[PDB]
Amino acid sequence: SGFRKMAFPSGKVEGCMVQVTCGTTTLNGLWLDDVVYCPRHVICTSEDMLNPNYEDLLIRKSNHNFLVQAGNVQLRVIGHSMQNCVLKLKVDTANPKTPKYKFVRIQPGQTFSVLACYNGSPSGVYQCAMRPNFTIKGSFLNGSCGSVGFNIDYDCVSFCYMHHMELPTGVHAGTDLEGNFYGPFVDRQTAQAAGTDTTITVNVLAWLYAAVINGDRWFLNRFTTTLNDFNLVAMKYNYEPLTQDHVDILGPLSAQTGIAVLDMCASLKELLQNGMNGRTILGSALLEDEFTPFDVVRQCSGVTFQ
Amino acid sequence: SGFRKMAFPSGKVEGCMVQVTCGTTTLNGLWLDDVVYCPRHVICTSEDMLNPNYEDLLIRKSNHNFLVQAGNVQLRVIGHSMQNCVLKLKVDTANPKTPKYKFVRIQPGQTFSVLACYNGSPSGVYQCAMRPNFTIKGSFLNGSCGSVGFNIDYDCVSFCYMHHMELPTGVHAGTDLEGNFYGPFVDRQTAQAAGTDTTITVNVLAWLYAAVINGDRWFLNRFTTTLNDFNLVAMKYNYEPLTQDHVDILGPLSAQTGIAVLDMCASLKELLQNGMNGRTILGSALLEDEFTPFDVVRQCSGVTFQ
Ligand SMILES: *C(=O)NCCCCCC
Ligand SMILES: *C(=O)NCCCCCC
Repeated sequence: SGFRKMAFPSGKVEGCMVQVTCGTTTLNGLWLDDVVYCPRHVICTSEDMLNPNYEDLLIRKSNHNFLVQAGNVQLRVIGHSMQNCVLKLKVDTANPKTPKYKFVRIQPGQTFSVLACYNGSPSGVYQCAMRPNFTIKGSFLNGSCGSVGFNIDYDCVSFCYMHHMELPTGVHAGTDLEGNFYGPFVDRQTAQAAGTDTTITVNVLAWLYAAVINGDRWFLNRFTTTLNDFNLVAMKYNYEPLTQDHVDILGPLSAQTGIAVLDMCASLKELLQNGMNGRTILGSALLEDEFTPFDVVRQCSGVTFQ
Repeated sequence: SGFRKMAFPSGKVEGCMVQVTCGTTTLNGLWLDDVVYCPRHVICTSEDMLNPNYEDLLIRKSNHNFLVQAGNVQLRVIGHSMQNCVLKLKVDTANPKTPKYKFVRIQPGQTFSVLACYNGSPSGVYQCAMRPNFTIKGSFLNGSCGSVGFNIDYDCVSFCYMHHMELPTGVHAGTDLEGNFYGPFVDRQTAQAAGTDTTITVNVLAWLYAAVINGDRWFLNRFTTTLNDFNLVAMKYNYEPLTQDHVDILGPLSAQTGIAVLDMCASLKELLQNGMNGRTILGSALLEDEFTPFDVVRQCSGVTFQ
């Protein structure tokens, strides 16, 4: 029993983190086989960051301009290239700790673990779900650029996120490991800001099923609703539309609990209209939307507790 | 910026987790140097669990009754002994991945990371703070016994918790690594239940300082209060008393933010008396008490954002 915001065990990723220094800038890199991946803005001065042409900045560098430190060992840089917003530093040694891995791009509403790192040294691990507006609500301090986000699927690490910057609302923006930004953000100094966000409805429904599996049942009701009438209330409260594919995805949780998806939808409508009246669900006084149906199934493989 | 419930990177602990099987029971063990530590209830049948005499049960076992599997390698058990509620299995191989470590007992109100494991395989990592009533609100399914809780101090792992059982309210009870239970709980089947709990006041104040460091300021006020008058309101809302040592501990956060501890106390009193009026703090609609002052300082080393 119990329900926690749980991250994947981080060891496989810790064994890949290195420190990359160029000039007076230090940030983190990801060392897989004989390549080190990091944000290309490592090659920028502050004046550069104002309006950089990275192809120009990079042609003025050589391999020896990049100091890579893996723990207590300096790695010899033997090639460099740019792929979109990431720099690829070819090094003369393959990382003996490389896990099985893939570079996957995730969708808004999906979750991943973040290994926050400073100076190539891991400092903490937490779960973060990509927001509909393609930002993440992370916890990052100066120096954390290059920290990565990932899921682990069996023994395979799917990297999905590399951290690049903080937007003015305090939320975070970055790229996939192909260097393509999530969202309409750029690695240069502009007035760029997060667009409007919405709540991830399928996740909120998943979390209500988690609550039922864990014995919180006060919000259930006898009512049902139709998909269209539900989505009419969703729109009003800045919730994403629920689709038939979402309903299908919630199938297993519905079956385990014996609560139809559209019945749980009627509970959610009531919660949106009435609030909680001083009660909590799984320790929260707000409706939580950063657990996907898969996250709930993985963590709640336990008894439904009728 | 940002504030997340962050766990310590788990690799150093992942490298110590093994599977311990006795009879038809499998649970997790912790392999440090040439010893494997696990819950002694691994030696119990269900009928045994009803009312066991563990000294009797253990004298009837031999080394070959214990199968230890470290990944794909069976470890040869060459000695066994009991220390309080933990079993110590001496094995013929020292774990080459043993970190620098210590066995520390923590205090109620302190936090730690949990590496939830099944069949010797790590499945997730999350942050859990020992409650005043010596339970933890974890996320554990059958098979998770033997999973450990820990802090990491530089490269040294301080183990503080081994998981043993779930109480009827769905909260979790266990021991330090010396096998001494936290709280008035026993590793046998009884009607045992969690005693009444309270909120960890110093942690709530720490988290309010985190909120200020992160730009949530709506709950601040011009008022102050005295320590005694504050503790008079605390008692009424099931909050622990605040001590002068707690105030001293909050010193650095008070200095960074320029908000006196007793002024922040007046904000907390107002929040307790009035609620939040539909607003949130650091993404929560409840006052959070599972971050210690040290956790806030470690994660918020960042700009105060005046
Ligand atoms: C990373 O450690 N800091 C981010 C500073 C650079 C942002 C400009 C794109
Ligand atoms: C651990 O995996 N399960 C706990 C079952 C035994 C509890 C009796 C003390």
